[PDB]
Amino acid sequence: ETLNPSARIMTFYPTMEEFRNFSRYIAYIESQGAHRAGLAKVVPPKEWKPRASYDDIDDLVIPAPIQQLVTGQSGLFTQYNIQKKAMTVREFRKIANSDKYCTPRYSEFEELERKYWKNLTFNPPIYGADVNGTLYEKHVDEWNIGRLRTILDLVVNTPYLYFGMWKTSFAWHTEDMDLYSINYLHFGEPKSWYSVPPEHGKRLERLAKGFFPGSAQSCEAFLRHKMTLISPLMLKKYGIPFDKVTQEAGEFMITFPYGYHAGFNHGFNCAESTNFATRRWIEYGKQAVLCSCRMVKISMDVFVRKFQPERYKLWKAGKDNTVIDHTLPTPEAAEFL
Ligand SMILES: [Zn+2]
Ligand SMILES: [Zn+2]
Repeated sequence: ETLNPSARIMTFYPTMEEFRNFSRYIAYIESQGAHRAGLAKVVPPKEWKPRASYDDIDDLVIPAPIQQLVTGQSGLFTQYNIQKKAMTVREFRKIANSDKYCTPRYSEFEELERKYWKNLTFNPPIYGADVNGTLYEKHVDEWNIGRLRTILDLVVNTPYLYFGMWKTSFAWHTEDMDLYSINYLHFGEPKSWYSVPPEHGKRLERLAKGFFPGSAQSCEAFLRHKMTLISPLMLKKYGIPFDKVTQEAGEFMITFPYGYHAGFNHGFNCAESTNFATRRWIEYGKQAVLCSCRMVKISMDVFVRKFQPERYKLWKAGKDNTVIDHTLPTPEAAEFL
C-alpha cells in the first residue's frame, strides 16, 4: 500500500541490461507499485528496435477490417462492428490518410481528446484489428511479443496486429481471463489510453451495469463484448478514479490483471499485442467472471497443480476462499523488495 499510493500510471526507462529479461522487469515494475494503476508505460533503450524497416508490408493482408459504428450521447456509447472484406495495409493506409478519415488539425492533446468525444458517433472509421501476426524480426530476443516465454506457455499467447486510423477505438475491458497484456506501437500516430486502478474495477462494473441494465441481465461480464465506451467526464461525474496516458511510436504499454482500459488512435498506426502471465495472475484467472452468453476460457487446473499444490485439492472442492489483494506485487518481486 506504500508503493504508488496515488495509483497513477507509471513510466519506466530500462537500460539495455535491465531490458534483456522481460519477466524480471515486470517483477521490478510491480515492486515499484506500477500494477496499482492497472497500466504502465515502458520506453525501451534507444538502440533497441524490433525490425529494421516497415517498407515491405504493403501487401500484408488485414483479413477482417472492422467499420466502427458508435451510438450514444452524454458520455455513454455502444460500439457495433461491421466486418468488411479483406484489405491490404496499402489500401488501409490510403483510406486512413485520405481527407475523409485523416486526423483533424489540433494544437494540444486535450483539443484532440475533445474532438474524439465530440465526433465519436460520426463518419465511422475502419479498424484493421486482430490480425494474427508479428512485425518482430526472427533474431530479436528482447521483449519479443511473439515469444515472451512467461508461465502462460503452459496453456491467447499468440501475437495480433492492429492497424489504426483516426478515431478507431477500443472499448472498456480487462484482458481475457483477467490476464496481463503487452502492446508495442510499431509506427505511426499515437494511441491514447484510459485506465481504472484494479482496486476500483468493481466501481466501473457497477456503473456500467447501472447504465446498461439489459446487457447486464443477458451477460454477467457484458464489458468483455468490448462494445462499451464511457467518457472521462462521465467517470468524473460518478467518482470513478482513472488516469490517462498517450503511447507514442516505439513505446510499450503493459496492462495488469483486472486493469480496465479503453482508448483511441490519433491517426494511422500499427500496434502489436499479446497476453502474458506471472505467478500473481493465477488467483485472478481462478476468480475471473467470464462472458456466459458466447469466449476465451483457460483451464486453471494446470496452474493450480504446479504453483498452488497445497491449495489444489482444496480449490477443486470449491473451498479456496482466497481474497485478492490488488496492491500486492507478484511473488517474483521479492529480490527487489
Ligand atoms: Zn486490452
Ligand atoms: Zn457475454
